[PDB]
Amino acid sequence: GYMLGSA
Amino acid sequence: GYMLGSA
Amino acid sequence: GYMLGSA
Amino acid sequence: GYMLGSA
Amino acid sequence: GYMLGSA
Amino acid sequence: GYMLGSA
Amino acid sequence: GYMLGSA
Amino acid sequence: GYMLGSA
Repeated sequence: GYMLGSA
Repeated sequence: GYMLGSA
Repeated sequence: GYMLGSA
Repeated sequence: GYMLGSA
Repeated sequence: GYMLGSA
Repeated sequence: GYMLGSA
Repeated sequence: GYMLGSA
Repeated sequence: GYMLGSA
């Protein structure tokens, strides 16, 4: 599984 | 922001 | 499954 | 924002 | 699936 | 804005 | 801005 | 899967 993103 | 998670 | 989007 | 989730 | 757009 | 989502 | 996510 | 865009 994975989690990605911008903040 | 933008996010994507999957599992 | 997945969840994605903008905030 | 925009969102899409699926499972 | 997908989500796209402008904001 | 403009949006399109599909699943 | 513009965004596209898919999974 | 992927997420892309501008901010």
